[PDB]
Amino acid sequence: MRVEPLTCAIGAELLGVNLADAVHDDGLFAEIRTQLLRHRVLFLRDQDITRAEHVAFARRFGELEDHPVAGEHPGLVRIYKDRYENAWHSDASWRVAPPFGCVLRCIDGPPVGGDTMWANMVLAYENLPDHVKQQIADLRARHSIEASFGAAMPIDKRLALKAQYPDAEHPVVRTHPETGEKVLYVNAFTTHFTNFHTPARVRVGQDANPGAGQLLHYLIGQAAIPEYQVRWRWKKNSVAIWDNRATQHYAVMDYPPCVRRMERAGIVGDVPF
Amino acid sequence: MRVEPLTCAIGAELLGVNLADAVHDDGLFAEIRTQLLRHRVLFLRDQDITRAEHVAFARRFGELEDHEHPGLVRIYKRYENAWHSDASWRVAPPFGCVLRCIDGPPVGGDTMWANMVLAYENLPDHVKQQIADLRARHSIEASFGAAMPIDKRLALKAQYPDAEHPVVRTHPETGEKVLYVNAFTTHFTNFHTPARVRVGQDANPGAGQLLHYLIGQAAIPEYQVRWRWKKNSVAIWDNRATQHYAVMDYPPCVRRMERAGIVGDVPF
Ligand SMILES: [Mg+2]
Ligand SMILES: [Mg+2]
Repeated sequence: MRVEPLTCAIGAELLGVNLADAVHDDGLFAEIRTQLLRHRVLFLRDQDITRAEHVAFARRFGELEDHPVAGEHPGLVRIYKDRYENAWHSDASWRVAPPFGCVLRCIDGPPVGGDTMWANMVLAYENLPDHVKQQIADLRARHSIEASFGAAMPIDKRLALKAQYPDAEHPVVRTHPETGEKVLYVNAFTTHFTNFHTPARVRVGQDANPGAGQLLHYLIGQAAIPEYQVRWRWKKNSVAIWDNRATQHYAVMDYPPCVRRMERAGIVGDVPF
Repeated sequence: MRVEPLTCAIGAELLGVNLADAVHDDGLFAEIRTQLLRHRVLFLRDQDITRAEHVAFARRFGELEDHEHPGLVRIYKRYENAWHSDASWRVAPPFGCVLRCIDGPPVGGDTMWANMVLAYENLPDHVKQQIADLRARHSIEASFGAAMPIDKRLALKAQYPDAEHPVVRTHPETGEKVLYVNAFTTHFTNFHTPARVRVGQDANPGAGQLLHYLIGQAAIPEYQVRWRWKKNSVAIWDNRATQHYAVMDYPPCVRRMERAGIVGDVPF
């Protein structure tokens, strides 16, 4: 198969590949998996496939997230159209075990608008300055659904949501479980560091607050650096496969009210360390 | 001609269009001009042209910046990987540019533009009120001059004193308001008024915090387009309404571009 990188940092298009064939061809699937680990996000055009095949392909990466939600083919979630996805985020990092990744297919949509972007948070970590790496090495931070999705709810619904999903603490520097690469693991869901206030970092109060929040802002803003980014334009039956552990994504909301239909299959991830 | 926008905010590809022909077809150039003003930046593939044709097309927008083929500058291969409006540090920054890729690597080196008219219009009302009369300085000393020997930096500053420009710029051909601060902008010159400043921290870091919020608007993906170069691909953009960013994701390699810059006037 042909692998065509979109940028030097992240993303590649797979050509001459029918995702349906990877369900039963173990060699083809192995290569796709190898490419996903190297390029963080893989793109394909003209994937005329069935929902069972979409589900069965994603299942090759691991068990699928099967919370009922708002989407006939278990594992598949329909997304028919919200200003929450237009933010640099790693999917559901507010969970104890955020997902491994996702296989996303565009069913129908407008001819222009609605691009999706990804950022390489392995590169974002690797290029940090030495004194930032030393400073953040043992930091941990909390990721909150309360303060993002719950923020606009009636206070009782917000607090119930929080009880259902307590703010998850994760290492700020995450070790990718399959490659060993270090990942800068704070994003739009991250509210604050939990273990910043130490004698090594804090002489006086203003070192802790706003100091801790200023460092967090610097870290989450690394995803906004174009050097780490790729931007993908959707067409009918286009597919994105991405490694949610190593990336953040941003669904661009440049379009007026319109009908866009996507279908995704999320893959279960493990505890970040 | 076929105009294919790349995003809902900015950028469009022109198809079935040869720029060389636009020198003499007045109707065609009018359309190209109209589309540029509407879409901020225009992209074309497979522009097999000579340097004479490149310059003559660009002169249709106005006189060329002339700091073998006058007006054209060859660029053969870390300041351009920043959100900036070209030469906003000048008293009269350029109108725009016609940029052609000669040859280059198959991956890497994308260029991005941001729509700073949209960046202004979506600001919150209280920010629009606060910045309406602001002016700010754009410095070559503090960017290009910064790493030079101190003597060369000051001489460079002497040639181009830090230019003051309105923070809210009126586009001269569309009447649109443009958020006109970028990476070259150092600080506001007229922020410290009794309406904005009660106590010292309101002015400093207060003024600097507002400037950072403004220049950071260019980093919003909603306002952006990203272009991947091919041989003989061409970009034309309105430098008054946009900022651009040359992505520097590539390892050391050889890339060859040619550009024709168009003189702009005083921002007001
Ligand atoms: Mg998402
Ligand atoms: Mg430039």
